[PDB]
Amino acid sequence: RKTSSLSILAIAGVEPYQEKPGEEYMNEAQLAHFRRILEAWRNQLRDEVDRTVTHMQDEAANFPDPVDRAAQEEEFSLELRNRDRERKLIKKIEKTLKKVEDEDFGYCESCGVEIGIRRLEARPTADLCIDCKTLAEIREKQMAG
Ligand SMILES: [Zn+2]
Repeated sequence: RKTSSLSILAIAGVEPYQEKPGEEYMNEAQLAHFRRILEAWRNQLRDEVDRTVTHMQDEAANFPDPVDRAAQEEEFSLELRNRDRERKLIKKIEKTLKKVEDEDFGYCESCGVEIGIRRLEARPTADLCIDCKTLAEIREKQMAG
């Protein structure tokens, strides 16, 4: 959804959180907010995966013209790859929803630091503060290659 604020908040019927003066970070009202966002996002992804699978099955049923056989296969692979990515995202959201249920949502998993509210509104599935997240990515390239 073409919105300045991630189509994610759009995906959910959510409006950017109006943080009050002295509110503690992840209080009941705040996590209820992010729980809703995560759930809405997850449900949307699930519907996309279903539509994809259905399209893929329609493709398996309808035979293309010799000319469009390479084009169908190309698009089919894209659907497949994409589909599998969404399933991963959905599992991540589910994991995040348990952090909410467990009241352990909103902080960096490496260092105890709180992850931004606006940052969580961008990727509510965030596991690391930007620093630890980045450092991890760097270690990756080095411990790997
Ligand atoms: Zn950290």
